[PDB]
Amino acid sequence: RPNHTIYINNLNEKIKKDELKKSLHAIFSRFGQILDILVSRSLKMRGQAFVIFKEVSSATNALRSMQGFPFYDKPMRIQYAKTDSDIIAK
RNA sequence: GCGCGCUUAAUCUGAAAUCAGAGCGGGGGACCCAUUGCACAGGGGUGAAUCCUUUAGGUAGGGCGAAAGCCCGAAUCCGUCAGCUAACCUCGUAAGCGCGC
Ligand SMILES: Nc1ncnc2c1ncn2[C@@H]1O[C@@H]2COP(=O)(O)O[C@H]3[C@@H](O)[C@H](n4cnc5c(N)ncnc54)O[C@@H]3COP(=O)(O)O[C@H]2[C@H]1O
Ligand SMILES: Nc1ncnc2c1ncn2[C@@H]1O[C@@H]2COP(=O)(O)O[C@H]3[C@@H](O)[C@H](n4cnc5c(N)ncnc54)O[C@@H]3COP(=O)(O)O[C@H]2[C@H]1O
Ligand SMILES: [Mg+2]
Ligand SMILES: [Mg+2]
Ligand SMILES: [Mg+2]
Ligand SMILES: [Mg+2]
Ligand SMILES: [Mg+2]
Repeated sequence: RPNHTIYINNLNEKIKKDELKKSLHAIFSRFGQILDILVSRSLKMRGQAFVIFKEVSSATNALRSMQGFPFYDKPMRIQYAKTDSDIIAK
């Protein structure tokens, strides 16, 4: 179900948070203004990221356009976040 | 208090003691392997002490014992955090009882 925030998984877990967040911003900022990027390397949350766009249209185009993209030698897997981000609800 | 036996990683050596060694342990922590995970109590550690039913029984598991059998099946701590893991870093060495003089 379409959301302001997109959920990406199947990401290379060896890549550190700063570099990962930097690369994600680099790649997704062209689709529109990005509100934020949440990345965690914990055991449960590693290999995943949440990209929160200012506009939902950006999220949709980004998902449709970047689906399966070779990123750090692994094809990105992109779906929509199950729940709205704190930033949008507020 | 002391003698030797018990659980335990809980012992031994410095006149006594975490203040220090040795011994014996716990945790953190790469390559490789494993993990596909919906974020903003949870997760995890030591330990045999985990689990289902109406305060209780049973139970995975565990202790003593030559085997019969008798028991235990607690407590607690890190604080949103930890897989395996070599190097390297860090900590613990409390306590409760059974026999006899
Ligand atoms: N690690 C463990 N895992 C699971 N259960 C455990 C356990 N450690 C102990 N238990 C159980 O709980 C009781 C605790 O006894 P405790 O050691 O306080 O007191 C014990 C012990 O201090 C002493 N004792 C037992 N066996 C001994 C022996 N062979 N020699 C000298 N003393 C002994 O007499 C008491 C008799 O205890 P008993 O064996 O009937 O009962 C024990 C035991 O059955
Ligand atoms: N991987 C992990 N994930 C999440 N939390 C973790 C963890 N590892 C340890 N912890 C937590 O932090 C404390 C670790 O203390 P420490 O580093 O001194 O590591 C140990 C050790 O110094 C000592 N210890 C415990 N069991 C031991 C054993 N069997 N042998 C030797 N030392 C032991 O006491 C501490 C453990 O008990 P404490 O009550 O201090 O509680 C633990 C526990 O609550
Ligand atoms: Mg262990
Ligand atoms: Mg049994
Ligand atoms: Mg024994
Ligand atoms: Mg570890
Ligand atoms: Mg790790």
